[PDB]
Amino acid sequence: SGFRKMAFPSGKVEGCMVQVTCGTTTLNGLWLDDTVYCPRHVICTAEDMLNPNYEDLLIRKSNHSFLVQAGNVQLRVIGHSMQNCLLRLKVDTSNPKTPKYKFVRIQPGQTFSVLACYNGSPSGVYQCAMRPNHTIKGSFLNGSCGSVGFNIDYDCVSFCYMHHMELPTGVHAGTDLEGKFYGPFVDRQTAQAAGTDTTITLNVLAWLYAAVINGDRWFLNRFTTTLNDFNLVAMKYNYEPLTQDHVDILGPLSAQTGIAVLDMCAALKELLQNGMNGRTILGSTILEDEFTPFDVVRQCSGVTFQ
Amino acid sequence: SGFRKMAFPSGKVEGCMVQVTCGTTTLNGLWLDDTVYCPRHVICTAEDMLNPNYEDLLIRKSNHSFLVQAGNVQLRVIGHSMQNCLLRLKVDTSNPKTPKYKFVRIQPGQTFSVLACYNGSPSGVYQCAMRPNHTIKGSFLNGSCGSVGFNIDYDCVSFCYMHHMELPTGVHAGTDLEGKFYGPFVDRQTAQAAGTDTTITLNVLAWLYAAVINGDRWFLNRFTTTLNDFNLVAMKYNYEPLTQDHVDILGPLSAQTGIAVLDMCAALKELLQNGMNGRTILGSTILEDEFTPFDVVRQCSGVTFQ
Ligand SMILES: *[C@](O)(C(=O)NC1CC1)[C@H](C[C@@H]1CC=NC1=O)NC(=O)[C@H](CC1CCCCC1)n1cccc(NC(=O)OC(C)(C)C)c1=O
Ligand SMILES: *[C@](O)(C(=O)NC1CC1)[C@H](C[C@@H]1CC=NC1=O)NC(=O)[C@H](CC1CCCCC1)n1cccc(NC(=O)OC(C)(C)C)c1=O
Repeated sequence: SGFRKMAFPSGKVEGCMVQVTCGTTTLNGLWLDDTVYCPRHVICTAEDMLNPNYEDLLIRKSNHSFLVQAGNVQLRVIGHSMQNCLLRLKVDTSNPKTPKYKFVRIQPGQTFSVLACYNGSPSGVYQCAMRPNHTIKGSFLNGSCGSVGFNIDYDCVSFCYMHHMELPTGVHAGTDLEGKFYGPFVDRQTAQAAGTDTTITLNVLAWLYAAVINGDRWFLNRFTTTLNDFNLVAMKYNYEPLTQDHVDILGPLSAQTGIAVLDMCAALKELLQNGMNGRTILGSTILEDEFTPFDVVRQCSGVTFQ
Repeated sequence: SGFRKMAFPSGKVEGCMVQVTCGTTTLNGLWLDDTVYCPRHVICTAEDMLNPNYEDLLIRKSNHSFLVQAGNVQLRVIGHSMQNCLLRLKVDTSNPKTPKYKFVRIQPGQTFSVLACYNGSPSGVYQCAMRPNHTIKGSFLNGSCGSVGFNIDYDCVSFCYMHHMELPTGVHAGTDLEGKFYGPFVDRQTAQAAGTDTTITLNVLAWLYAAVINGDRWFLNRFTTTLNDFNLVAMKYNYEPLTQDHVDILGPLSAQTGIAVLDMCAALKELLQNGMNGRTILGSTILEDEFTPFDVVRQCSGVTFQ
């Protein structure tokens, strides 16, 4: 038992991290097969960043304007292309530590592991969620650009995030591994801000199931609710509306615990209306929304503490 | 910016994890050079566990009563010895992925990364603290025995924890890599329980410094306090007494933020007496005690958001 924000083991990803330099700018890139991926703003200086024209900044570079380092070893770049907001650098060596991998675009509310890196050197790993407002509440300092987010399924690494920038509120924005931003953000220094966020309702419910699997039932009640009565309360508390799809996703957990989804919703509505009264759930005094239903089944016992 | 419970990248440790079987019991072990370390209770069956005599249970095993698997590859055991609550299995192959490493016994209040493993396969990584009561609030299911805790300094892995058991409250107990238990616990099924825990005062203070480095000052005040006046309040709130040594450790953070330690103590005393009033610090509504002063300097900017 116990319940912790757990990250995926980071080994398969550590073996892919490199340093990419272009003039004065050093950041991290990702080395799979004979390609190195990195944020395209590695070609920018400070002043370039107010209003960069990337096509224009890139045409005046060569293969040799990019220095790639895997630990000690310099890698020779022999090709370059822009893909959306990344650069693809073709390199003379295939990464021998290339894991089985895929590139996925994760959906808001989904979770992944971030390997925070500086100068191609991994410094730390943590789990976080794609917020409904398409940001992440990361921990990132200068030099962290190029750090990746990923999930692991069996032996297959699903890369889903590359870090690009911090927004004014201190939250983080970036791209999938095709270089498309998550959210409405662009890779220029402008007046852009995180949209208003909302609580991930499906995750809070998954975590209440986690708390019951772990043998805690204090916050349950004898009431039920309609979806629509739940959603009127959800809106007032800045929670995402629950849908039948989200009710269907909570099925397995519902069955494992024998608590119907709409009963757990009655419990949540009561938790939202009456607070927790200095009480805790799985050690927390707030309602946690950065665990998916999949994260709960992954980490929890397949047999309830009844 | 941002602040997250960050773990060390787990790669160096993943490459050391193996499966150890003895009759019916399978758990994890750690393969450095030509030794495999694992909990000694791997030689026990269910009934053995009420009152095992390990010396007696071990003398009736041979080298070949132990099956060691590194992925596919079976390793041949050619030696065995008990060291306190571990077994050392000498093995015919030196682990080629052996990192530079050390074995340390960490002190209560210190933090480390756990690589949760099942059947020698790493499943997840998370950060936690050695509690003053010598337990950890881990996340561990059946099969997790042998999972290790570690810190990384440059390229050197400091192993400090091996998992052995869950106590009645759902918290976890285990040994250093010499097989000495942390706390008063023994590797038998008896009526043993976690002692009463206390909040790690030094860590809470380090985390308030983190919140100020990150540009939040709301909870500060114009008061100061004596150590002794602080400690009278600490005792009533089940916080550890603060000492001059702990004041000295907070020096660097004190200087980086220009807030004197006893002023931050006045802030904490006020936070303890008056609660937070639905306010947050680095996103939390409770006072966090699982970051050391070292963890804060590691993760935070070396320049304050003034
Ligand atoms: C990234 O480029 C990087 O690390 N590059 C290596 C040379 C160092 C950084 C990483 C940021 C910085 C702090 N945490 C991070 O996440 N990215 C940037 O600095 C941003 C550069 C981008 C260039 C093109 C895309 C848009 C910007 N960048 C630039 C300017 C301002 C911010 N954020 C910011 O001003 O900080 C706070 C919220 C306002 C105080 C930014 O990320
Ligand atoms: C460990 O031996 C293991 O995983 N072995 C592989 C064959 C599976 C487990 C891991 C525990 C179980 C659940 N989470 C974990 O941390 N360790 C044990 O099961 C304990 C065996 C020890 C044998 C010698 C040392 C003392 C016990 N063990 C045995 C009995 C009871 C508990 N805990 C317990 O009863 O659970 C809760 C708190 C009471 C509900 C225990 O860990």
